[PDB]
Amino acid sequence: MKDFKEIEIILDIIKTTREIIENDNEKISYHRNNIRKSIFFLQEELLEKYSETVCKYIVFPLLAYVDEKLMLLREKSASNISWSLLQLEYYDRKDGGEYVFEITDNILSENIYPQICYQTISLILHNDFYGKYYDNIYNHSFLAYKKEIDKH
Ligand SMILES: [Br-]
Ligand SMILES: [Br-]
Repeated sequence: MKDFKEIEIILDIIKTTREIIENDNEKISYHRNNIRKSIFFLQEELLEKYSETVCKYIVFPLLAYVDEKLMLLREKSASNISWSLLQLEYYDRKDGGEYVFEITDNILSENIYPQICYQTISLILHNDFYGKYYDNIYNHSFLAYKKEIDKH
């Protein structure tokens, strides 16, 4: 039952996202608000156990996943979608499509990390996080990251 409560929160965010995705700017704003409440509890709970770096490794990719799906909806949507980046509000950077795979390199290189690090990456990747690979999901490194992460 390792970090079960954290996992549920990450699932919930994935849900609040995949739902925003299947709507006007007052709905979006309410769900974003929920997401931010869920992030607050996720951080508070992880930081009782884990260093700041480990907490970031688990929460940044989830934010980058949410940002990516929202930016894509905002690209493909009939209505005007407004979305300030979560990854930027929380972690002061906006290069998530690259930095997630930098995180993934790190957790894959050293066998020091809690299992939730790998599960969080596995989840966003099973939910079609592409990041820097958006233009071509046939990329061999992209497929290797998936294979290697699930092997954990
Ligand atoms: Br949520
Ligand atoms: Br590339």
